[PDB]
Amino acid sequence: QTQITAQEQNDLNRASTTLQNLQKAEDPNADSGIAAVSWTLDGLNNAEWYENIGKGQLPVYARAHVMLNNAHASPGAIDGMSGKNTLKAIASFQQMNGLSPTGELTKETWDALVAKQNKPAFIEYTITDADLKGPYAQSIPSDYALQAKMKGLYYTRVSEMLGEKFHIDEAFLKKINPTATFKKVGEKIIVPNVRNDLPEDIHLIIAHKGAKQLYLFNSRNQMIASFPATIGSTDTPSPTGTYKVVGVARNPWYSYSPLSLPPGPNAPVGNIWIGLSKKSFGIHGTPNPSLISHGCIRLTNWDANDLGNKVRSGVTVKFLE
Repeated sequence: QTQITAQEQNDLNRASTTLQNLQKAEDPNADSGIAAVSWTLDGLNNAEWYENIGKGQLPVYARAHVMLNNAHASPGAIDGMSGKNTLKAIASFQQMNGLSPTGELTKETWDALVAKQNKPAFIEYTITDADLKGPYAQSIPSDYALQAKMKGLYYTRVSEMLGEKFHIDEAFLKKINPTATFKKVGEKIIVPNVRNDLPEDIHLIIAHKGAKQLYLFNSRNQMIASFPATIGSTDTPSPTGTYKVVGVARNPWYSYSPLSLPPGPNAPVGNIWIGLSKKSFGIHGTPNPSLISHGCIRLTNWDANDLGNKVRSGVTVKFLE
């Protein structure tokens, strides 16, 4: 119930050194890491690498985003903009593919990115009756009492549900669909052509707090998947112990609150147990950005669910500063 074969420890030590090096290789100055044209379906899908791309929100970065997400280096919410999440997702893809994990969006990197892709980055999608029906909720108040009386903390609007469905940021979805009302069945929109299907080889999971990223490795020490992550809380470091994944609970209910050996002096604990407060950690999702720890791990709702399908109860999880 608290075991840890040396192999495990070793396997984790091995992995965390790949990561510590990976971070040493990142280029903080890469244009793809800093925050600051045709946004059609054809323009998006035929975006082209070119010199001096720079920072900002460009069709080229949005094509990269989809392509990363499909190569298991998830960039998070698709944005088309440069920024930190973008940097670490290219870095992850370079590492998994034998190119220097710098995070810079080189041509060499880009060319490889497109080569793992047979499919177009974006596709045409038809808003349906199921989409318009929800169930929805008119608001999610922030007070827990108010939230508590609802039937469910549903999605609040149609474009919210569809953005989480195609891993795209909501404003970005609207930007690239400027005539969409999201109130008509049969409406046609442009969406990410995303399917991140992870391997069944998930062996160990590292939450790397410095990089703000969750990394997945297999038994051959190859890093096979990555996600942006907000790990624990600021102002307290992350747990130094090692944990195993016990269960996947989907659509959970939240809870808020403000052998057997006899006793004696020769028991394995002796005759007294001063009990310390227990902590309870999970890898979980996030709600709408407007809404909102030490050792909780926060991903986007769709990344945690992609993880939730493939991970087997048993894999070992560690933190790394």
